[PDB]
Amino acid sequence: GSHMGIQETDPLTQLSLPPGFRFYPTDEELMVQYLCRKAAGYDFSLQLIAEIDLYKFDPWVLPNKALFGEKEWYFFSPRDPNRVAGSGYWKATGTDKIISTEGQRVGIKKALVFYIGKAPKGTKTNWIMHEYRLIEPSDDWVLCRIYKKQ
Amino acid sequence: GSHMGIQLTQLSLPPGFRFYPTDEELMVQYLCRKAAGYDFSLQLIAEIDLYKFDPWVLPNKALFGEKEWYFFSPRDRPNRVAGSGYWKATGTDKIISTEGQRVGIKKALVFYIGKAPKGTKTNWIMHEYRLIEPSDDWVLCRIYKKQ
Ligand SMILES: [Au+]
Ligand SMILES: [Au+]
Ligand SMILES: [Au+]
Repeated sequence: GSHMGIQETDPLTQLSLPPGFRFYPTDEELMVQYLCRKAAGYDFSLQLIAEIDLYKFDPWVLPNKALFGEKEWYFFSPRDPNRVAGSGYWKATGTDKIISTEGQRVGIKKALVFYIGKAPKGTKTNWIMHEYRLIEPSDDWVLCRIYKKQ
Repeated sequence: GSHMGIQLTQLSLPPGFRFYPTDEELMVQYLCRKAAGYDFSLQLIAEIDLYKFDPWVLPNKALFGEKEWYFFSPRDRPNRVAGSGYWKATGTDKIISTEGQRVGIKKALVFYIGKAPKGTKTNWIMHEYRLIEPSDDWVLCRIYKKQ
Protein backbone atom coordinates (compact mmCIF):
# COMPACT_ATOMS: atom_id res chain seq x y z
CA GLY A 1 0.00 0.00 0.00
CA SER A 2 1.39 3.34 1.16
CA HIS A 3 5.19 3.32 1.32
CA MET A 4 7.07 2.51 4.53
CA GLY A 5 10.81 3.08 4.25
CA ILE A 6 13.63 1.75 6.39
CA GLN A 7 14.81 4.12 9.12
CA GLU A 8 18.55 3.71 9.72
CA THR A 9 20.34 4.61 12.94
CA ASP A 10 23.35 6.90 12.61
CA PRO A 11 25.19 6.52 15.93
CA LEU A 12 26.90 9.96 15.63
CA THR A 13 23.59 11.85 15.28
CA GLN A 14 22.22 10.05 18.34
CA LEU A 15 25.27 11.42 20.24
CA SER A 16 24.55 15.00 19.05
CA LEU A 17 28.18 15.59 17.99
CA PRO A 18 28.80 19.30 17.35
CA PRO A 19 30.26 20.07 13.92
CA GLY A 20 34.05 19.72 13.92
CA PHE A 21 34.26 16.86 16.44
CA ARG A 22 35.98 13.78 15.03
CA PHE A 23 36.98 10.36 16.36
CA TYR A 24 40.75 10.50 16.99
CA PRO A 25 41.24 8.11 19.91
CA THR A 26 44.54 7.52 21.64
CA ASP A 27 45.79 3.92 21.92
CA GLU A 28 44.98 3.97 25.65
CA GLU A 29 41.40 5.06 24.87
CA LEU A 30 40.97 2.32 22.29
CA MET A 31 42.11 -0.30 24.82
CA VAL A 32 40.29 0.87 27.94
CA GLN A 33 37.27 2.85 26.69
CA TYR A 34 36.43 0.64 23.69
CA LEU A 35 37.91 -2.84 23.83
CA CYS A 36 37.69 -3.30 27.64
CA ARG A 37 34.34 -1.52 28.02
CA LYS A 38 32.82 -3.60 25.19
CA ALA A 39 33.30 -6.65 27.42
CA ALA A 40 31.53 -4.74 30.22
CA GLY A 41 28.67 -3.78 27.87
CA TYR A 42 29.00 0.01 27.83
CA ASP A 43 26.51 1.59 25.42
CA PHE A 44 28.89 3.91 23.49
CA SER A 45 31.45 1.11 23.11
CA LEU A 46 28.83 -1.24 21.60
CA GLN A 47 27.17 1.37 19.37
CA LEU A 48 30.07 3.29 17.86
CA ILE A 49 32.17 0.50 16.40
CA ALA A 50 30.70 -2.26 14.21
CA GLU A 51 31.30 -6.00 14.77
CA ILE A 52 32.39 -7.75 11.56
CA ASP A 53 34.46 -10.70 10.47
CA LEU A 54 37.21 -8.65 8.98
CA TYR A 55 38.79 -11.59 7.21
CA LYS A 56 35.79 -12.12 4.93
CA PHE A 57 36.48 -8.93 2.98
CA ASP A 58 38.91 -7.06 0.79
CA PRO A 59 40.01 -3.97 2.74
CA TRP A 60 38.70 -1.50 0.10
CA VAL A 61 35.17 -2.73 0.82
CA LEU A 62 35.56 -1.97 4.53
CA PRO A 63 34.87 1.80 4.53
CA ASN A 64 31.33 1.02 3.44
CA LYS A 65 30.93 -1.46 6.37
CA ALA A 66 32.10 1.08 9.04
CA LEU A 67 29.50 3.07 11.04
CA PHE A 68 31.46 6.24 10.20
CA GLY A 69 34.93 7.48 9.18
CA GLU A 70 36.61 9.90 6.78
CA LYS A 71 40.06 8.35 6.21
CA GLU A 72 40.29 5.59 8.87
CA TRP A 73 37.74 3.01 9.98
CA TYR A 74 37.30 0.97 13.17
CA PHE A 75 35.86 -2.51 13.76
CA PHE A 76 35.61 -5.25 16.34
CA SER A 77 36.55 -8.62 14.83
CA PRO A 78 36.61 -12.08 16.46
CA ARG A 79 39.82 -12.81 18.30
CA ASP A 80 41.59 -15.92 17.07
CA PRO A 81 50.65 -15.66 9.97
CA ASN A 82 49.67 -14.37 6.52
CA ARG A 83 45.95 -14.71 7.20
CA VAL A 84 43.75 -14.86 4.11
CA ALA A 85 41.10 -12.21 3.50
CA GLY A 86 39.18 -11.84 0.25
CA SER A 87 41.55 -11.74 -2.73
CA GLY A 88 44.66 -11.57 -0.56
CA TYR A 89 46.21 -11.81 2.86
CA TRP A 90 47.25 -9.72 5.86
CA LYS A 91 50.93 -9.84 6.80
CA ALA A 92 52.26 -8.66 10.17
CA THR A 93 54.85 -5.86 9.96
CA GLY A 94 57.01 -3.69 12.24
CA THR A 95 57.39 -3.90 15.99
CA ASP A 96 54.38 -4.68 18.22
CA LYS A 97 53.69 -2.01 20.87
CA ILE A 98 52.62 -2.57 24.49
CA ILE A 99 49.86 -0.23 25.57
CA SER A 100 49.70 0.79 29.21
CA THR A 101 47.28 2.63 31.47
CA GLU A 102 48.13 4.00 34.95
CA GLY A 103 51.35 2.00 35.20
CA GLN A 104 49.70 -1.29 34.12
CA ARG A 105 49.90 -2.95 30.77
CA VAL A 106 46.65 -3.72 29.20
CA GLY A 107 47.08 -4.37 25.48
CA ILE A 108 49.26 -4.99 22.43
CA LYS A 109 49.05 -3.16 19.11
CA LYS A 110 50.14 -5.02 15.98
CA ALA A 111 50.47 -3.54 12.50
CA LEU A 112 49.56 -5.49 9.37
CA VAL A 113 49.66 -4.77 5.62
CA PHE A 114 47.41 -6.29 2.99
CA TYR A 115 48.92 -8.14 0.02
CA ILE A 116 46.80 -9.11 -3.04
CA GLY A 117 47.31 -12.66 -4.27
CA LYS A 118 48.49 -15.90 -2.81
CA ALA A 119 51.26 -16.03 -0.23
CA PRO A 120 54.17 -15.73 -0.47
CA LYS A 121 53.72 -14.28 -3.97
CA GLY A 122 51.26 -11.45 -3.35
CA THR A 123 51.90 -7.77 -4.09
CA LYS A 124 51.90 -5.15 -1.34
CA THR A 125 49.01 -2.67 -1.18
CA ASN A 126 48.61 0.58 0.76
CA TRP A 127 45.91 -0.94 3.01
CA ILE A 128 47.04 -1.05 6.63
CA MET A 129 45.50 -2.57 9.72
CA HIS A 130 46.32 -1.86 13.37
CA GLU A 131 45.03 -4.73 15.52
CA TYR A 132 44.59 -4.01 19.24
CA ARG A 133 44.25 -6.91 21.64
CA LEU A 134 43.89 -7.22 25.40
CA ILE A 135 46.51 -8.98 27.41
CA GLU A 136 44.32 -11.70 28.85
CA PRO A 137 44.17 -15.51 29.07
CA SER A 138 42.39 -17.71 26.54
CA ASP A 139 32.87 -12.55 24.13
CA ASP A 140 36.33 -12.37 22.54
CA TRP A 141 37.24 -9.46 20.21
CA VAL A 142 40.11 -7.52 18.81
CA LEU A 143 39.67 -3.89 17.79
CA CYS A 144 41.08 -3.03 14.37
CA ARG A 145 41.78 0.31 12.71
CA ILE A 146 41.84 0.14 8.91
CA TYR A 147 43.28 2.87 6.66
CA LYS A 148 44.94 3.41 3.27
CA LYS A 149 48.50 4.84 3.34
CA GLN A 150 49.06 8.03 1.26
CA GLY B 1 21.46 34.60 55.99
CA SER B 2 20.56 31.13 54.71
CA HIS B 3 22.92 30.28 51.85
CA MET B 4 22.01 31.20 48.29
CA GLY B 5 24.74 30.27 45.85
CA ILE B 6 25.22 30.96 42.17
CA GLN B 7 24.97 27.92 39.85
CA LEU B 8 30.94 19.89 28.21
CA THR B 9 29.63 17.53 30.92
CA GLN B 10 26.03 18.20 29.78
CA LEU B 11 27.20 17.03 26.35
CA SER B 12 27.40 13.25 26.07
CA LEU B 13 30.83 13.04 24.48
CA PRO B 14 32.20 9.50 24.25
CA PRO B 15 35.96 9.13 24.73
CA GLY B 16 38.09 9.69 21.63
CA PHE B 17 36.08 12.54 20.09
CA ARG B 18 38.22 15.66 19.71
CA PHE B 19 37.54 19.06 18.16
CA TYR B 20 39.34 19.15 14.82
CA PRO B 21 37.32 21.53 12.61
CA THR B 22 38.18 22.40 9.03
CA ASP B 23 38.53 26.09 8.17
CA GLU B 24 35.27 25.90 6.24
CA GLU B 25 33.51 24.48 9.29
CA LEU B 26 34.84 27.24 11.55
CA MET B 27 33.62 29.88 9.08
CA VAL B 28 30.23 28.46 8.24
CA GLN B 29 29.18 26.36 11.23
CA TYR B 30 30.56 28.61 13.96
CA LEU B 31 31.31 32.18 12.94
CA CYS B 32 28.54 32.63 10.30
CA ARG B 33 25.89 30.90 12.45
CA LYS B 34 26.80 33.11 15.43
CA ALA B 35 26.75 36.29 13.31
CA ALA B 36 23.30 35.32 11.94
CA GLY B 37 21.92 35.06 15.50
CA TYR B 38 21.33 31.30 15.52
CA ASP B 39 21.16 29.40 18.81
CA PHE B 40 23.63 26.59 19.54
CA SER B 41 22.77 23.22 21.28
CA LEU B 42 25.53 24.08 23.72
CA GLN B 43 28.05 26.90 23.76
CA LEU B 44 31.42 25.25 23.22
CA ILE B 45 33.34 28.27 22.01
CA ALA B 46 33.00 31.05 24.56
CA GLU B 47 33.17 34.76 24.17
CA ILE B 48 36.17 36.50 25.72
CA ASP B 49 38.19 39.68 25.17
CA LEU B 50 41.31 37.91 24.11
CA TYR B 51 43.45 41.02 24.34
CA LYS B 52 42.97 41.26 28.13
CA PHE B 53 45.10 38.15 28.73
CA ASP B 54 48.52 36.60 28.41
CA PRO B 55 48.02 33.62 26.06
CA TRP B 56 49.24 31.05 28.64
CA VAL B 57 46.18 31.58 30.83
CA LEU B 58 43.76 31.17 27.94
CA PRO B 59 43.61 27.35 28.27
CA ASN B 60 41.99 27.86 31.70
CA LYS B 61 39.21 29.92 30.08
CA ALA B 62 38.42 27.51 27.19
CA LEU B 63 35.50 25.09 27.74
CA PHE B 64 37.44 22.23 26.09
CA GLY B 65 40.71 21.44 24.31
CA GLU B 66 43.95 19.66 25.18
CA LYS B 67 46.44 21.42 22.88
CA GLU B 68 44.39 24.00 20.92
CA TRP B 69 41.76 26.37 22.26
CA TYR B 70 39.00 28.37 20.58
CA PHE B 71 37.27 31.66 21.39
CA PHE B 72 35.04 34.34 19.99
CA SER B 73 36.59 37.78 20.57
CA PRO B 74 35.15 41.22 19.64
CA ARG B 75 36.01 42.23 16.10
CA ASP B 76 38.23 45.33 16.13
CA ARG B 77 36.74 48.42 14.49
CA PRO B 78 49.74 46.30 14.25
CA ASN B 79 51.31 44.69 17.35
CA ARG B 80 48.13 44.84 19.39
CA VAL B 81 48.88 44.79 23.11
CA ALA B 82 47.67 41.91 25.24
CA GLY B 83 48.69 41.43 28.86
CA SER B 84 52.47 41.60 29.20
CA GLY B 85 53.07 41.63 25.45
CA TYR B 86 51.72 41.99 21.96
CA TRP B 87 50.41 39.94 19.02
CA LYS B 88 52.31 40.37 15.75
CA ALA B 89 50.80 39.32 12.44
CA THR B 90 52.89 36.80 10.48
CA GLY B 91 52.78 34.84 7.24
CA THR B 92 50.34 35.04 4.37
CA ASP B 93 46.62 35.54 5.12
CA LYS B 94 44.42 32.79 3.60
CA ILE B 95 40.99 33.22 1.97
CA ILE B 96 38.49 30.56 3.05
CA SER B 97 35.76 29.48 0.64
CA THR B 98 32.59 27.45 0.71
CA GLU B 99 30.80 26.17 -2.43
CA GLY B 100 32.67 28.48 -4.80
CA GLN B 101 32.16 31.58 -2.64
CA ARG B 102 34.80 33.32 -0.45
CA VAL B 103 33.45 33.73 3.07
CA GLY B 104 36.37 34.40 5.43
CA ILE B 105 40.00 35.37 5.94
CA LYS B 106 42.46 33.52 8.25
CA LYS B 107 45.35 35.55 9.70
CA ALA B 108 48.24 34.14 11.77
CA LEU B 109 49.77 35.97 14.73
CA VAL B 110 52.61 35.31 17.18
CA PHE B 111 52.82 36.56 20.73
CA TYR B 112 55.86 38.60 21.82
CA ILE B 113 56.53 39.40 25.50
CA GLY B 114 57.53 42.99 26.19
CA LYS B 115 57.01 46.35 24.57
CA ALA B 116 57.02 46.67 20.77
CA PRO B 117 59.19 46.69 18.80
CA LYS B 118 61.59 45.23 21.41
CA GLY B 119 59.75 42.15 22.69
CA THR B 120 60.93 38.54 22.54
CA LYS B 121 59.14 35.84 20.50
CA THR B 122 57.16 33.13 22.27
CA ASN B 123 55.73 29.89 20.98
CA TRP B 124 52.13 31.14 21.45
CA ILE B 125 50.26 31.33 18.14
CA MET B 126 46.86 32.71 17.22
CA HIS B 127 44.82 32.01 14.08
CA GLU B 128 42.17 34.73 13.72
CA TYR B 129 39.23 33.93 11.43
CA ARG B 130 37.06 36.82 10.21
CA LEU B 131 34.08 37.12 7.86
CA ILE B 132 34.56 38.97 4.54
CA GLU B 133 32.48 42.16 4.61
CA PRO B 134 31.65 45.31 2.54
CA SER B 135 34.21 48.14 2.81
CA ASP B 136 27.13 40.23 16.86
CA ASP B 137 30.52 41.39 15.57
CA TRP B 138 33.11 38.70 16.32
CA VAL B 139 36.24 36.99 15.15
CA LEU B 140 36.89 33.35 15.98
CA CYS B 141 40.40 32.64 17.25
CA ARG B 142 42.36 29.43 17.66
CA ILE B 143 45.15 29.64 20.27
CA TYR B 144 47.97 27.08 20.56
CA LYS B 145 51.58 26.72 21.68
CA LYS B 146 54.07 25.64 18.99
CA GLN B 147 56.18 22.50 19.72
AU1 LIG C 1 38.77 -4.60 30.02
AU1 LIG D 1 26.69 35.05 8.48
AU1 LIG E 1 28.68 28.92 20.08
